[PDB]
Amino acid sequence: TQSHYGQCGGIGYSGPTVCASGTTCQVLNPYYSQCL
Repeated sequence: TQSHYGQCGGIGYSGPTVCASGTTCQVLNPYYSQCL
């Protein structure tokens, strides 16, 4: 899981991607996705 303002995705990223309830995953760019 990931908490708010948490990088849930993004190239080079190697971690969980499920945003904590209440937030969703927003792909900022092809190398970063923050949960907001």
